[PDB]
Amino acid sequence: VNPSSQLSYAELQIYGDMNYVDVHRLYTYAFTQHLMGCWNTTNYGGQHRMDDNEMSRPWNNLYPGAMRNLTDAIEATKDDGTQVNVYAALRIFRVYVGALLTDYYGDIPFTEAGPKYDKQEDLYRFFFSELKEAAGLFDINAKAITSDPLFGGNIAEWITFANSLRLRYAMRLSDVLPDLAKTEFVAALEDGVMVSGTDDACIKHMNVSYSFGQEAYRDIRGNAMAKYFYGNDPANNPSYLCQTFWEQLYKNNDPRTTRLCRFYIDDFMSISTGDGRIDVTDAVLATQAANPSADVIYMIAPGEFSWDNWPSYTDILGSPLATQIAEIQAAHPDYNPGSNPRWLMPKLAGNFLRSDNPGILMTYAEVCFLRAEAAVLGWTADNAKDFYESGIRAAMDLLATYYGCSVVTDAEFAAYIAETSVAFGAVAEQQKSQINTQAWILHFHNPAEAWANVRRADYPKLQAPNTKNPLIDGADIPVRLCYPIKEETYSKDAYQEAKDRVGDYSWHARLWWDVK
Ligand SMILES: [Cl-]
Repeated sequence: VNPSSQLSYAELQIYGDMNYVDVHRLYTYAFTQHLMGCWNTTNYGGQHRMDDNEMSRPWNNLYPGAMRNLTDAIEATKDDGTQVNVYAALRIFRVYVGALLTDYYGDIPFTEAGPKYDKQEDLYRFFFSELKEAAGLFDINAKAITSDPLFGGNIAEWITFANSLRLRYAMRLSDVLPDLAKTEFVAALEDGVMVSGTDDACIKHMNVSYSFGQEAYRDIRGNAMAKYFYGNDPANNPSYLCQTFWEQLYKNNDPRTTRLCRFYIDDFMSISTGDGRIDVTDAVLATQAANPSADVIYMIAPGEFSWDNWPSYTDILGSPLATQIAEIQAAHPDYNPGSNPRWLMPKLAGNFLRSDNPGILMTYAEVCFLRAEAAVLGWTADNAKDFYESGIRAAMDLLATYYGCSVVTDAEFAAYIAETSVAFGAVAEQQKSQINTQAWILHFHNPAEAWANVRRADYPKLQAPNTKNPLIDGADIPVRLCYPIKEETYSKDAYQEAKDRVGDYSWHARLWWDVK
């Protein structure tokens, strides 16, 4: 098999594999409190409900998929001087996937993957030296990378990516190994990290038809995360925003509010096409703003289903919403806006439901936020405020560049950074809060990083669900995924050792880099 094709498979799996990405709908996005209300999200992550099969999704898909493909291709190219470019890229991507896996599970098989679990500390130490080494192996006098949805075989961009991952991993270790973290951070900057959006690491995905048939599960060409956001039952189980994320945007007059979020009446949509959704966003926002003490917009708290805070439509005389609802009722005489008024709860915008949405691995926006925080920590002479503002500007540019959202204007941006909550503070602790809150908005698109970074930074400060719905496996938001149960009866010693190193093993037991 062509080594570049194995690289491509591994790349496309990250957002392309239905069997993998459902972990984000069920758990990750609940834990990060970006999404809530969809049965699948609330029932699992929203109720702190352990399910072996669901928690094992990364393990059971990334190992026999990406990790196996990369390790096989590495074995095939390791002694071939003509193939050093694909060799180097494969080694870098193996680190990327390895880091995902340890950030889910902690100690993991890695060295002997495709035999004890490697310690998370040893893995992170290895990532730095491995990324340095691999980046130095690229050579103009060797064969091209012939298949590569990440960088199209652009060697310079691969080097920049490896350097930038080191920057991420350094900030991850900022609490647990401060001295090493600083050293590695400074080294990464010296080698050269992403300097603009041109250097973004985003997987190109293909426009494919929505399908949830058995054959679709084998296909990784399209963005499966976006497909799951749309759902196999769009008209009754869409992606509702969690209150936490909605309020961060809306209460701060974030210009991204109407880019990321919409209000849709979905009764008349085509399930197969996604056409025919009625967008009432502008009328809903205008009506709430004109009538602040009226109950217009309804929200879904962490741990709630969409039907827990059952809304009520109360027609407001002369309002833009009354006018639009009247237009809908003219076109659909039997339509009753009060019958299923969950359309008054914000949903993910259509821009984020497209199969050709990118698979975001790492962005220049994030590099800005990393450099801002490192300045706040005293690690560098970088201007924290400058990098903070550059990060926000880049995060807003991202929505227009990759998702076809309306460009956030200079006027809109200036108004946003003048907001009291957003304007960079003078106290380092607030500054850290601001940087990581902005990162959390950015990382909506990149759920694994959203969860890793919120666990590390502890900003935003997320409150565990407090609702009438029972929490099944503990009160606090989980801080890891459990090992597959089958590892007990397959890697008895390795599995048992890993749990023993933790102490009181559960999904409430912090990972090594997650310091209380
Ligand atoms: Cl389903």
